[PDB]
Amino acid sequence: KFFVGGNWKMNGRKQSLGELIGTLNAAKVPADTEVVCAPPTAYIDFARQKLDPKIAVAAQNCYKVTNGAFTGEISPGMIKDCGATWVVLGHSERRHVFGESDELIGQKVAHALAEGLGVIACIGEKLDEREAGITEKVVFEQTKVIADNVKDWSKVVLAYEPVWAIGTGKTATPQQAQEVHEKLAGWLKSNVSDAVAQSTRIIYGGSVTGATCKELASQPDVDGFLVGGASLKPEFVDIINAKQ
Amino acid sequence: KFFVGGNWKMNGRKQSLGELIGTLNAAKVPADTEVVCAPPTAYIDFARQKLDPKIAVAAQNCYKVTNGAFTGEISPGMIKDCGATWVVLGHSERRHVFGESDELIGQKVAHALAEGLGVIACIGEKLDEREAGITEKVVFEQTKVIADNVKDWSKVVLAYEPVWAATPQQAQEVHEKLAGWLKSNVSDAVAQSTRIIYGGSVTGATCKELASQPDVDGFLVGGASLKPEFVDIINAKQ
Ligand SMILES: [Br-]
Ligand code: NA
Ligand code: NA
Ligand code: NA
Ligand code: NA
Repeated sequence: KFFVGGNWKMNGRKQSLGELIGTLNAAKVPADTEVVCAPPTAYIDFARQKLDPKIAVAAQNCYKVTNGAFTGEISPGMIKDCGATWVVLGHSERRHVFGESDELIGQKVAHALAEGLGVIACIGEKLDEREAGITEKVVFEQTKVIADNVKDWSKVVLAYEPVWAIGTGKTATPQQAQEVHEKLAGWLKSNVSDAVAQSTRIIYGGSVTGATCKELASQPDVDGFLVGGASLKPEFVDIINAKQ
Repeated sequence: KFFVGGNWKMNGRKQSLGELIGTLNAAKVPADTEVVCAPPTAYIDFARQKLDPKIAVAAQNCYKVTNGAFTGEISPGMIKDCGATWVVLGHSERRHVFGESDELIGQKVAHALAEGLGVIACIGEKLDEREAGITEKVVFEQTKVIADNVKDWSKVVLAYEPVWAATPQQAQEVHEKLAGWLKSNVSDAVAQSTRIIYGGSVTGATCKELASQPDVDGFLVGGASLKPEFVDIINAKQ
């Protein structure tokens, strides 16, 4: 199933997000497409209440124990208690703005999965890493740490973020995304199963719009999207329709 | 006003927090006491709906702009939109588990206050800082960073977290130094009106003798805030 995730990031209030959710509830979700929305943490509850059950909800981050002295964090069990079924982990903003290490992200992955959430596990290389020629190394290491903490890939989606194209002056073509997605899909096929490679969705977390979504979705190993800014707009419906 | 804050940290679910809120709604709060509860961030909305208006709600953290590409963060705008009126900033767990720098905490304070939220600004020295004798230096620089980003102390509460642990006298000793720092570096008026609450281990047994200290103006309660004895702590001055 084609996977379309909307990452609202740190945006919206009850009013604007209620309007957005109204637009999404009205949209026909294709039968072959699974749609997930990641609202700001203070609105997970609100969003799950207002969104139609056909759209799943995701938390944007979580910590690695079920309860503890971690002022300002939330646990997978709280996410589940609010009706959310996924959590985004390892987002480039968590890694580079807030310094989340690979080890911490892997431990969060293991805990989210053990508590029965699905996980959208994000990876990607920065500009200087790409230009130094070690896209391979960075992306494989980050995927290794995630895989070390994944026992059932049924509940996991891997999101490649071309961090090197975020505000840097360079952008990623569809072919470049397909290049990296194929190299990742070889890893999974190589280090897990052939069935897991056919099963596991590798989604693209770069810049995607209504105008570009169809060409990118046509790439053989692009199996979905983790959408940023467009996720707050009616244009997100076009990206839901990428495969139609 | 005697200030009693309860930091639930990363604990509770809708059902168990509903029971906790029921016990708090039923308890009668003394005249001259402001009670604030800080739920896990996924339950700010839920907590505000179930708590009687007499109890204010606080977020446990926020970021430093109103909206942006900061997956996993919330802004003071969203805190207000959820009916909360406070945010805890600089808590020892944020600084020492999640490595939040003083600069970032100062920026957070500046933005939260500009947006109309109250701030519970937390400070405190680790045990190695204490054992090296530099307790005063640590909390003085931490407070200085907050003070440089405060334009209205009306809205601010200072919370001293003895991360190192603590007897009531040691607490009052630190609180008195902080009050003196405010008097000398900000203004006499701010030093006299700003409430410095104690954020170390507070229990229904230790609450009254801590509250009686002249510069201990309240508490920011941890574990005990999830238990019935929080009511006793709310009554520490009776
Ligand atoms: Br606390
Ligand atoms: Na990783
Ligand atoms: Na292999
Ligand atoms: Na495809
Ligand atoms: Na007192």
